[PDB]
Amino acid sequence: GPHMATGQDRVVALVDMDCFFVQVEQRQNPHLRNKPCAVVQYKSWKGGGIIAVSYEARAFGVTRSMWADDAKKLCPDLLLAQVRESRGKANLTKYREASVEVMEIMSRFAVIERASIDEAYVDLTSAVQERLQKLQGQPISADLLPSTYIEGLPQGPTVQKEGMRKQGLFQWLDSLQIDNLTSPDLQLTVGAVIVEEMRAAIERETGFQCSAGISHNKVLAKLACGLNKPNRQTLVSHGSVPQLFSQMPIRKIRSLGGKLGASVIEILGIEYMGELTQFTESQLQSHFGEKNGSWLYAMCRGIEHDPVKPRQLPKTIGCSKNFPGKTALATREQVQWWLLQLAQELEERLTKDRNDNDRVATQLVVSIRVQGDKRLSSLRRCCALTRYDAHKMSHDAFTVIKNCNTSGIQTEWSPPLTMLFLCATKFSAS
DNA sequence: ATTATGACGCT
DNA sequence: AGCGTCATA
Ligand SMILES: [Mn+2]
Ligand SMILES: [Mn+2]
Ligand SMILES: [Mn+2]
Repeated sequence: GPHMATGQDRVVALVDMDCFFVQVEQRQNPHLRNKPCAVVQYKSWKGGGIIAVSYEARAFGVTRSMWADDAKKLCPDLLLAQVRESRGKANLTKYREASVEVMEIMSRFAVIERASIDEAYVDLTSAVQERLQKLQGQPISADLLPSTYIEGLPQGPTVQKEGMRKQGLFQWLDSLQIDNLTSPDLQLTVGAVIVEEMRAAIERETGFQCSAGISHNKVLAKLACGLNKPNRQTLVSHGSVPQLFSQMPIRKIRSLGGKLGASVIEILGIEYMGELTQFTESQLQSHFGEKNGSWLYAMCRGIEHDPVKPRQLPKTIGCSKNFPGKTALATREQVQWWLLQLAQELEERLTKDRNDNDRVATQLVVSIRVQGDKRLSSLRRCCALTRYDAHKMSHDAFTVIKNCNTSGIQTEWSPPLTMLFLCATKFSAS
């Protein structure tokens, strides 16, 4: 009873940009605003590959990983912005720099964990305590939560969407006990007030809209964030978890979207997150391992302890290119030319990183894929990264992969390379 | 012929 | 270390 950990110790948010690369291009080019629009990479092959889609375009059924030629069949007036190409390859610098804009604003409110190019977790526990003390037991007005959904509400004894949101929010605020500074529901609510402020700052200062989730841990915050995209935020309380999870496919939870999630479904013969509660911790550990089993046992009850790491910067800087079909690299000079291209982009990004962030990478990882291999990577080798010099790095990368060439004579490369990848790792302060 | 990333876990 | 898994625009 009094000793059941309920995982309500923290307030955690996840802020995720809406259709992020599209918004970056729409800010740059006002003609793309409020239009069905997508961002594409390359063009020659089937119109290019779509990697981001505006919500207007999603209404036509356009998705990521769709060829633009096919997207145009669903949406003839679809507008397209192309990813920059430099040194023969897609270059994502504009989006990385836009990401930094957003991450630096979020960092003014709390220490953040950069989780992708367009999202970060925030531990708001401390900030909530201070806002609460400042609050002096004054109720939280609905006006402080103008874009917030309370998951699970309204419920019990209007056909418009904004009307429903307000009803739910009213029920939530009506039930709150603002008298108790240690009340988790209150703490989440104040967390949501801060995230409204955060999201307003991001939009004011960048032009970019985002969504967010507020809960007691990262997995619930991430899940919450997606519930009312775009341009809205969602509070998932501890109490909302049983109903929420009772019809939530297991694959929707972060980390369960792949083989593990499929094995949970197959081995246990269940479909929804909530169904996990009927297994003992030892039962889950027996099937999925000690760590996974303990994680599942707590997660299906709404509990997770994974901390928000204080890391705002990526800990690796990498450059990669596929060489699909018959563009696969079959000669030495080809392989060497592309290693140089990759190395030159890597040097440029590394040098900028050193100046901005007072650190130096010390290890170079070289990865290739060979024709026939289903795996993402066929081979990964490391060597020392001692100088930010593209020609040295590309020469070194070649040295480490030299022996993968099975051809008798050295001018040819066989079997042809379908992927090159250079990654700088192991940063030290400088 | 989705591609270009990036983090974390296992052994 | 090198490989595998999972994730995101
Ligand atoms: Mn996003
Ligand atoms: Mn995201
Ligand atoms: Mn996405």
